[PDB]
Amino acid sequence: YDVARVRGLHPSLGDGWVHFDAPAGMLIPDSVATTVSTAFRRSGASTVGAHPSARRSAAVLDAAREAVADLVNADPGGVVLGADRAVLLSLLAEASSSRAGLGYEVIVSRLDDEANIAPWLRAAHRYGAKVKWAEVDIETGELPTWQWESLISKSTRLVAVNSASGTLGGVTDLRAMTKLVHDVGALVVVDHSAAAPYRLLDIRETDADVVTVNAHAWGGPPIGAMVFRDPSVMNSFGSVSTNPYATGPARLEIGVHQFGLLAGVVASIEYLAALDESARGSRRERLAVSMQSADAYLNRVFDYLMVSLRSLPLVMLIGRPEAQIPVVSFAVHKVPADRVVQRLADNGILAIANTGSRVLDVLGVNDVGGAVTVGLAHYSTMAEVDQLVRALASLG
Amino acid sequence: YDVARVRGLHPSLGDGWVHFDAPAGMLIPDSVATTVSTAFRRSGASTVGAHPSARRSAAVLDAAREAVADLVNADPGGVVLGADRAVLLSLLAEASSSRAGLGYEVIVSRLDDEANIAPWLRAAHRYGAKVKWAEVDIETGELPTWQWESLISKSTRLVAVNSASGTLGGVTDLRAMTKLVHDVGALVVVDHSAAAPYRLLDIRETDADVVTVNAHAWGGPPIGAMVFRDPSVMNSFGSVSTNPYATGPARLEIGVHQFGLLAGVVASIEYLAALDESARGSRRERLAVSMQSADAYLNRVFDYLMVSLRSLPLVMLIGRPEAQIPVVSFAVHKVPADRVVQRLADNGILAIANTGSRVLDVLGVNDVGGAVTVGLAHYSTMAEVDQLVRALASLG
Repeated sequence: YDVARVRGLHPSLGDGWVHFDAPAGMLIPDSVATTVSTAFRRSGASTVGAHPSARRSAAVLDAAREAVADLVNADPGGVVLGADRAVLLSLLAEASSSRAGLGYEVIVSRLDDEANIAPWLRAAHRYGAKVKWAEVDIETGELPTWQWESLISKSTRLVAVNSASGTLGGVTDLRAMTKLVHDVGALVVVDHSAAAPYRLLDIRETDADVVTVNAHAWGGPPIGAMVFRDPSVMNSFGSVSTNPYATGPARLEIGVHQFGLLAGVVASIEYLAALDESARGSRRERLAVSMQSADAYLNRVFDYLMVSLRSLPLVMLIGRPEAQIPVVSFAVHKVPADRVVQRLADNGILAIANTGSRVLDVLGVNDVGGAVTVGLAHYSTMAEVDQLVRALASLG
Repeated sequence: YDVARVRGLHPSLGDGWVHFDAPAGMLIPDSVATTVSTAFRRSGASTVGAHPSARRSAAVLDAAREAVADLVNADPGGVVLGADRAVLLSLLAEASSSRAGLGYEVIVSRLDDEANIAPWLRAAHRYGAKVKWAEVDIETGELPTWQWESLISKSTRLVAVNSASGTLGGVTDLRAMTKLVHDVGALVVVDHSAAAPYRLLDIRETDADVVTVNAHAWGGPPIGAMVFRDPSVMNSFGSVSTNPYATGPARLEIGVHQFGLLAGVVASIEYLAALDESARGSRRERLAVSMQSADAYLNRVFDYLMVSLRSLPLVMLIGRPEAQIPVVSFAVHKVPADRVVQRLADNGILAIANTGSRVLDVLGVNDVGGAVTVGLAHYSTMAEVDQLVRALASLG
């Protein structure tokens, strides 16, 4: 893995800011920005018509489904594209109104992003299902595997969970959960958005019924995708398309496709596939090699960060996960998160003052003064971590 | 009005292709494409944080609200932005909850786009309201004003209607009906998306509660807006934001805003305001002048198109409205629409084989063969009309 090369892909780097704000969205690689620029200009209004631009649009749409399918090892026929994972989850929750009806139960996770909590709560409130919560362990921040047996009942119809936390960094163990949920005929919805920049999810191996990703997370355009493991499951969902003759994933797509952005999605996934310049094979094969190489490198950088954070006397790490993406939240003794973030900003360092996380509420963190969240990207270096730690050391 | 100047804003024109496919989306002006290119590259992940890119995203978001507000003479505090009018209308229908419930009536219009029909039907099934239809006059294609008094009852809670048809071109007289709707405490939702490229809707003058538009229609990026006349009505809907600290239109917005496209929206409305390059005053004032001037020109070109089509015995125009935007649908005697559209394409002319129209279905036009839809754009010329007419004359 050659971080110097990857940094070369990012014109927005070296501009006076050190980016530890990855969890809010990584920087846009030049290849993505240039693709969106040309595709927006050259893509037809519609996939229909005799003009070359219409065929370009049709081509972009197909390429985007194929690229997302490669990312999660699915079939393109199961890839639904929309503006954001949050919009797609909202659409799914509405399409699943019967599952959120009187007598049923819907499980959501205290560890999830609001995007994969709010619409399920909203559906339950509107239609009558009981909400059950998967809870975290207070002195680890993880979703313990042993709780799923008591949570899941014959009434369970929908389970919404994340593959990892974009606040605490912990990767969730869903293996037991998935079996139990399937045992009662419930739908398993996995939000892979926080982890997708770092880890490949194999929808065939994990057995999730639906997986969501958000391209914005890895420096792609703001486009989300909702991938069904079994495309047959989509015709169980009522159509929302304004085209009464729609078939396949188009049935779950509302409004004009955003072809310029979709072209950027393809390019952003190609960026992931090319992180290791030596990677050879199909796109899926190259993603595997490149993501592992990047993972190895980020593991080293993150270890240095974590050792450094532990060494800072006033820094209080929130949670401690067994497996991780390179994202960590912490508080500084008698220095509220907003002040930490402002101090960092004064030193040209960008971090996140984590605002509306349920898990942070639960851990009692937003009751002292909040948490600071930092995350690594593929262009992050050891020198940047040293700068962050020295800046944190300067605080009271 | 100077059509030569407007055509200069569209680099592809003059290459042989003749565009009469405006209803599917007009050509994207060069200025709009350039704006999206730069804004996409420069806009930050979110509106929060110390980086200049965050200020940029915040500024474009605010500017998009102001531009849309100018377009319909509203307040930016009532402007909700999203991927498409169809997504926003789906969200609205969902948030209307029991207003679409058993005991009440929802009115939809036979002349409407499926975007402003489907979500209301879906909501009616979920909650139980009786769906009633405003029907067209089978000769003129218009929604007669006299039908409203019997359609609207004390039980009416929601009325979804268009300002004009993007298939038949007829402009809908909503003056009397709006009064009647307000009289029973119902909401009026007006989809202005078909007419927006051509005529201004004044939300203060018309008294519509909610108005939707789609920037793609006039060659802007694929972004929709939903505008509330009264911010108080707006917050009586349930918040769907993943931000619990959302205020104003942000309460009704799901997902990361698409800042690059939002900048394009602003540019596209500036394009509309500058159609008459010599218009003076505020953007709001200039929109009025430029749209009036452009409509005056397009009315003459459309009149020429219409008399020409009426002179071809095989061409059968559908409807005959008192007021019309420059959009028309026609069948060709014993020639299917697909064959008409192909003959046109062979002469480098782009028209639409109309699909999915409830009005064309109800009129019997689609029973065999179907119809062709053509629409003018601000760059359309008399010479292009001649080319269309000659190609149609070659049939039979």
